[PDB]
Amino acid sequence: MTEYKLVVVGADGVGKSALTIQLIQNHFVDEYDPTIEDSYRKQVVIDGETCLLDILDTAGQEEYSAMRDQYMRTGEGFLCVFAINNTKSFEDIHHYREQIKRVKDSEDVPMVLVGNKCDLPSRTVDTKQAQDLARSYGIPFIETSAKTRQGVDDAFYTLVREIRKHK
Ligand SMILES: Nc1nc2c(ncn2[C@@H]2O[C@H](COP(=O)(O)OP(=O)(O)CP(=O)(O)O)[C@@H](O)[C@H]2O)c(=O)[nH]1
Ligand SMILES: [Mg+2]
Repeated sequence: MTEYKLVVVGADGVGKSALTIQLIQNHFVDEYDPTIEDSYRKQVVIDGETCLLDILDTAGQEEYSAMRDQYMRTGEGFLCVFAINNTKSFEDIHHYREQIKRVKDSEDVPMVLVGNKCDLPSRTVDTKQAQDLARSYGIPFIETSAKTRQGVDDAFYTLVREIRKHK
């Protein structure tokens, strides 16, 4: 069975944990319980192939930034999440991408840019600006909501497809 090592990264509060829990458990977490580091393993069928997804749900709190080196070395693909109502979280994407590129010594690391909380009316990052950033990196971009499940399966499955091409 093919195993995919996915790592979910992004600023504190963007919805990394809510996206992961929505994907796996099909329910939305309203509370804000900051993460240190959680991991999940789930079997799913993607494009007719039974896949084992290893999902690492990382800390957005900068206090845990020293843990990034290990997960960036081990991870095969990265879900780079910002929230569409948090401009700082969008600005922080570039830092996560440079860090990943440095650790893996490559400009071709599987990544997907995710603009989460698309159910909210309080947008501060236009879809076009995020699509332009993703085009500059050569990676896919999808908007998601951990509350409604919009784009959630597509975001994770797209990241798996980005890893799979290299095999
Ligand atoms: N409306 C809405 N709220 C969301 C969405 N995703 C997460 N939230 C809310 O945002 C808050 C933070 O979500 P959480 O999943 O804990 O974020 P995180 O990025 O894991 C936080 P940390 O980096 O500290 O672990 C919570 O109140 C959660 O309900 C979403 O798509 N829509
Ligand atoms: Mg979390």
